[PDB]
Amino acid sequence: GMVKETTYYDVLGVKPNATQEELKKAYRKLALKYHPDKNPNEGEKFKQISQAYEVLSDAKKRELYDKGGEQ
Repeated sequence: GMVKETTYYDVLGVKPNATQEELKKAYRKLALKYHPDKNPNEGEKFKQISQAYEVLSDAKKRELYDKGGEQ
């Protein structure tokens, strides 16, 4: 109803069981939807896209994310 407590996947418009490929593929698409040039409204929201895809772009960050995340 007001679910605002989900992980980085469900921020990024990919399911909680997306591959690293599905991340970077989706990321570009969403970037083009939310880019400040063509979306002055949602420019702050762009930051949540990066903040999610960041953790999900390094294999060591992902290693900990998968089983812990708060490190």
